[PDB]
Amino acid sequence: LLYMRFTENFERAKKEALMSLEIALRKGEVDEDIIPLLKKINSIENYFTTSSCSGRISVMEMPHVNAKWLGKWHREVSLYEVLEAIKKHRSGQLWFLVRSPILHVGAKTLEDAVKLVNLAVSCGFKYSNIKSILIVEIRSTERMDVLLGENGEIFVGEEYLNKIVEIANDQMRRFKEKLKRLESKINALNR
Amino acid sequence: MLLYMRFTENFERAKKEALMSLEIALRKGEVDEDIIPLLKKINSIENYFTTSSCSGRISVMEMPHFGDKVNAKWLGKWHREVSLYEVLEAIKKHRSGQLWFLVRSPILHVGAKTLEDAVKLVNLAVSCGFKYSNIKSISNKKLIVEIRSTERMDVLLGENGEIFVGEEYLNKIVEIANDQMRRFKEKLKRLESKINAL
Repeated sequence: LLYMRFTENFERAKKEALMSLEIALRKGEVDEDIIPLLKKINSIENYFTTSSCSGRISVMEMPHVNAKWLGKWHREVSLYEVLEAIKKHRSGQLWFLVRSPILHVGAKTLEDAVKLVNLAVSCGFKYSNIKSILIVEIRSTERMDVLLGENGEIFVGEEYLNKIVEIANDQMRRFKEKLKRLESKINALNR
Repeated sequence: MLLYMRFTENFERAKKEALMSLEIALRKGEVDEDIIPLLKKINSIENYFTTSSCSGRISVMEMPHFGDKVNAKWLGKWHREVSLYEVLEAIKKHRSGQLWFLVRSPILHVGAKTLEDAVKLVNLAVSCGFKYSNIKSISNKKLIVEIRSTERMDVLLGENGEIFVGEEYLNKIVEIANDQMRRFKEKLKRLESKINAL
């Protein structure tokens, strides 16, 4: 571990990361909500972004092994598309999930990494940290894991799901306001 | 301005201070007894010390909106597995806001003497089932490693006094919650047994 070489092979890593982002943008694989932030981060000389994603809502079932996704959305969802996803449930535990946007950022030095973590935390991404895999991870706290059923049996009704959907979308909107806040302050990291 | 290596220079002092805080918390019975053995073991290792931590919790609480932990009121708070009756008694106290049944992973905060020591601990914790472990902060006073697991639950039970669930759904919720808590406890014990590796 070298303080001035926080991310190993930074030049090459950034080159590869930019190439991967170009493809993602081309195919639309990139979550439009985080595009602005990704471009701003990569514009700063001492950073680059890798496998990242915007907030997302999902319906999935898992044994207790390898889960199966029944529905996946990267924006505010509607009641009926979630209902349709739930009707696909057949086995295991059925969960309705809300995930915060997550960004992985390479950094030239430890100082660069720490400054980014501190800035991200100040903008609402309280779970931002330095991850060992070293890389910076930016993540918020509005996560949700709602148990909806088990082994083909749904425990909740439509009105209940409508309430869960309303709350999930409120988190999605909160995520967006946070990305915008961070995006507007990230230029402060430029030297 | 982060001062490189200052936390290492300040380690001896930071550990002494952390130990004084733990010593009193223990005497006053403020530490989740569940992980007292683990905390003592971590502090027994030369290059680490512990700061405020917890062993996992199941909660029945009401808050204005899902996102606002600042505004919450706990009707029921447990750091152990629970019975349906305990949960029902907490639910009976619901009167305002959204009522939620929550399950949260244990969270340990550990100071490390060097960046290398921090990484070694993070990797060990991850290997023990705490996938959300990482380096939370680096200041001139200390470097904090956070140890946390991924399991959790967030189930809406009612709103503004109205309850949305029945006993069979509640039974299923409590069943899963207890399964998660049991996993948390198992992982904490696994970590305690592997700490010596460091």
